[PDB]
Amino acid sequence: SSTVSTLYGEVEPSLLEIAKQIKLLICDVDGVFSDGLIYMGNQGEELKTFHTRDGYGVKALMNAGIEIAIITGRRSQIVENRMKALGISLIYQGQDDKVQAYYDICQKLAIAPEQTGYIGDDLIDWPVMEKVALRVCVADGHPLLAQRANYVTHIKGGHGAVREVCDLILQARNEL
Amino acid sequence: SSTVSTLYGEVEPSLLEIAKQIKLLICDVDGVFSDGLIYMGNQGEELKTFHTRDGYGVKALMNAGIEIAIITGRRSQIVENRMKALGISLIYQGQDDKVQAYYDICQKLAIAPEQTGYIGDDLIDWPVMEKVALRVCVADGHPLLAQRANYVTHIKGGHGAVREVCDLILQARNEL
Amino acid sequence: STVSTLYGEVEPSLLEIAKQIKLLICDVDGVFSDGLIYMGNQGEELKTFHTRDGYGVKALMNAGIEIAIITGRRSQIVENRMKALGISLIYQGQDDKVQAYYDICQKLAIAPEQTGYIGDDLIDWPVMEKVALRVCVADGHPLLAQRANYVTHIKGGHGAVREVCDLILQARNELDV
Amino acid sequence: SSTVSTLYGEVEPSLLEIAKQIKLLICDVDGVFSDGLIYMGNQGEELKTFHTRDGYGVKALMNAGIEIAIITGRRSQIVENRMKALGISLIYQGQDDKVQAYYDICQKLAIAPEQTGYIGDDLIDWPVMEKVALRVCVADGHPLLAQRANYVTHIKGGHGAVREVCDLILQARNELDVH
Ligand SMILES: [Mg+2]
Ligand SMILES: [Mg+2]
Ligand SMILES: [Mg+2]
Ligand SMILES: [Mg+2]
Repeated sequence: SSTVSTLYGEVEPSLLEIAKQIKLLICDVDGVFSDGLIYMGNQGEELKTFHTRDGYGVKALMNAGIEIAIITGRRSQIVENRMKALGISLIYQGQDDKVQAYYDICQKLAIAPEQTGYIGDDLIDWPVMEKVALRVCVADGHPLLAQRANYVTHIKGGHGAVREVCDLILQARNEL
Repeated sequence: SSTVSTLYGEVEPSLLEIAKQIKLLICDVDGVFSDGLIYMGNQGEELKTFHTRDGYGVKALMNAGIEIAIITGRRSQIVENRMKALGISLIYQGQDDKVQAYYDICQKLAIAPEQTGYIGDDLIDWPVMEKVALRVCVADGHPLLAQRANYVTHIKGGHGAVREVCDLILQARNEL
Repeated sequence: STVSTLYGEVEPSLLEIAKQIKLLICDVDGVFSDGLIYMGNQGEELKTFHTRDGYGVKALMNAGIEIAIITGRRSQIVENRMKALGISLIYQGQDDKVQAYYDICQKLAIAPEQTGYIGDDLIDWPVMEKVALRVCVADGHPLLAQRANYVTHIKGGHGAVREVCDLILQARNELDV
Repeated sequence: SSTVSTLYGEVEPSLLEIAKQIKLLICDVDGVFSDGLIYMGNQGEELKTFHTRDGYGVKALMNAGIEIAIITGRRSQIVENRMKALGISLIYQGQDDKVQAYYDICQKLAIAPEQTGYIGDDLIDWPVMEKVALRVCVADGHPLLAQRANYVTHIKGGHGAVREVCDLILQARNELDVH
């Protein structure tokens, strides 16, 4: 074939061409930054997990001048805390309609969809992904989303899937 | 046309026909909505996990007019909170004998066992499953239960097993 | 050559050992729990237990088989959970694991030949070597795994205890009573 | 073939020679002692996991006279609590650049890089690892670090990767028989 090695497997050269040119990466939270689990307690405690290797990836992308934004349907202090800690400021929570949040991001940043990527794990993510150039489903994402993606990560959501996509972009940019 | 492709594998047309008819889906909690773990704390705290992709599936079935009920042997505020959040009201906790809860559900809804499904992970679930049309064991459920089931999920309990069953019914209904 | 179980294949002589077990002794961390200690910034600590193990232990006791715990650590979380399961013979903070075993053997009048033990690390070996059914969980320490006469297929904290309950219950034709 | 069996696989005798003479083992925390996850709550609670069998290994090394040091980029009371429970004193947290902490450890203990090991899981660990003799990446560490390591653990970070390295050292010291 015509495939090129990554740190994680093989991709079409056409995908690296797309990845090279990304200036905006938008991520869902649950199932992408986390593994999709919501930890619930009898006193109404709620936890969520994030992976340490993802932080390093996001920071590397932003150091390269790539904007990062988050769009999620849930709303938590957890997400505010984590995203602020990673230095991500474009945070959209409580979104039933992810398309409108995406439009708001577009109007703020003025970045074209050909230069935008999105990492999702479920069907609610599809209306935005469909519009952009890099369409990522995490390894364990909904199989119907995985069918529609142009990159399916090797690493599971919440375990380094975000880092994998950061590494893909950096490799494409010849910075890794 | 021996089998019909789903998002997860291949099913017999007879099984999709059973799925198409389902008006009531009954689920166990631990090992089905969760991975079977109970997290216990040094001040008596308790956590349990639920998965975001399951939440989406359960809402989709309810939007389609299908009733959802829960039967669990344990009792927690966690389960009350999670089920109310999803809009599930038929919640049976602290049930050692699941058959009595099943009969109560049947009488409350006037829905026949031929239009009912049950998702279980252990032997206590079998007395209810044996009565109903769609008898699901989660992928990692007890292996004797898996042998008796007429559908074994591919996704593990607590990670989208419930969503997989939701998808099967929605596919069967031509709504996926 | 081997006999099938719900989980894989064993020697008939192992099933024959399992059939006559009257006492099953378990360590806790890495056996009932997933081997992790969840620690928080305000001194929170969590430990996990698995619902299919709970069911197995109750089924084993319903069948007339005694359950005891011997752990090197002391945990009130563990006291709470074992008491909830109906287990009464709980020995914690046990440096001399073998002395605890001796006391259990005496208190119940059950011989080592009718006893099994489920462990995950080397500190478990001094009690294990004394008993007939010597179990290491699937993801136990490899030195203990190579000494065990049954290595579970299911990982620690995820049904390994249930798997051993099932081995005994299958040997007795009592898997689903 | 020149390899020697361990409890986990095969290694070159050269690696056992290095492991035999380690006097200092430096570890990252997240992804090495833990599974790399940070549990965060709505009241700002934080949890981290540690594996029950790693303590026996760390203690066995300390009882052999081997010094243990910890260098992490994150900061938590969790890590203070866990490491103090092991009798470890050289705990460096909130380290953006791990090389400085390493130099400080060298100053304090006067142990040379040739007698030093490091267990990491990501690229930030490499500038210290590159300087020392035993260079461990955990099984599921970042693939670029795994390429650079001289030992890649079989067991995943947070599930006994630390214990595995302890066992390698004990085996090398002839304190742990492997048939
Ligand atoms: Mg999601
Ligand atoms: Mg269950
Ligand atoms: Mg243990
Ligand atoms: Mg790390």
